[PDB]
Amino acid sequence: GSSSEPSRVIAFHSSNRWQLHFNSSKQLNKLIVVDFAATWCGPCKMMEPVINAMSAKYTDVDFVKIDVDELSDVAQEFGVQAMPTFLLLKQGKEVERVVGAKKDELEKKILKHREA
Repeated sequence: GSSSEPSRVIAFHSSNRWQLHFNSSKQLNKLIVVDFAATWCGPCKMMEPVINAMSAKYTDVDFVKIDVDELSDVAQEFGVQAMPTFLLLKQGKEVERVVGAKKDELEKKILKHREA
């Protein structure tokens, strides 16, 4: 665990801990960005400063990080087939998805759903 820039990203390392966070979020009118990553994935690692900066800017959005090997059950539930995959959730439903290290597409999709 080390930091080179500010961040508001929360990593979940157990399926139970994710499921409880997800259940609490189901009832909230709040956007969640789920970053499905792998420790070995180059583009994931390149995006980390970009996502950290995004999470420090869009402080009204919840940013979550899930490893697809550690939580393979969660990744398979959402059909993740390549990394990084950013899943945008609101009130328990997927509203957008980004597949790949695509900063501008992600930012556009967040702004579309960050407010009512």
